[PDB]
Amino acid sequence: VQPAGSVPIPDGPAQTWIVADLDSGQVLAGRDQNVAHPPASTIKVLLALVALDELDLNSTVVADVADTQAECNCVGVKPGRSYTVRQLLDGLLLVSGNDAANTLAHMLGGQDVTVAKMNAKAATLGATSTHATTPSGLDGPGGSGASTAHDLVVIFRAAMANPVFAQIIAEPSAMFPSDDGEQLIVNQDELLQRYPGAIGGKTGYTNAARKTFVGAAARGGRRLVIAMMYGLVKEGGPTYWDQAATLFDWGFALNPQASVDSL
Repeated sequence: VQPAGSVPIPDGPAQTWIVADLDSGQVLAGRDQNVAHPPASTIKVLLALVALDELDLNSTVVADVADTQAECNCVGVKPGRSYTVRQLLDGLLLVSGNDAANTLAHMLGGQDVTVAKMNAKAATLGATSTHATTPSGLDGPGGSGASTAHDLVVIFRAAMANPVFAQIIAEPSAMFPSDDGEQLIVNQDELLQRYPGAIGGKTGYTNAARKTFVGAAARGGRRLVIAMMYGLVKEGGPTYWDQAATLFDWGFALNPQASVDSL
């Protein structure tokens, strides 16, 4: 659970969580880090990994009508318009665009083959408790899907190893093509502004998943990665931003030579 002799970790709304070293892969602490829950939009990180593995950032696609129809939220993809893989990754990661997700899946061969590719990729990473049902993290034909706090940081750790991902996820904003003729899209990960040394994160929410989060931070040459699942913020209670900051602060204060397990 945590190293013998370390100080208490303050509780927060997230029901499962884990704190790991992003570079060493060592686990510092966890609560039910292997219990499965729906991932919501944290799974968009797994989608981004498949896109980065298979698609050139300069490659383009002309969106279909089906690409542009999706449940909240959307970046604003429009039918008949052209988009680069980089632009779709911006929409996917900065504002959690489900149309961007749809459109990337189009490029990877459709919804079904994209989900299959995502599940194959998770297996190769050792994320063996993860089952995506949609590219977006929305509910789909197979239901809400599944992952675990452990599997989420494994997936995020692999994404952070790609410097393209590390850059996009930490981007404050980007310019996205619109029908007049560019719109500023702003990174929704508030940890970037709330917690110094934060280097990126992905939030998620559905009714089935409740709130989810996976992200990383750096302090003095040390880098940590955390994931948090299945939480609801109560009025006057700690937020996901509070708990993320507390987990990072606990982890950086921990003896740098201490760990409880390996990813």
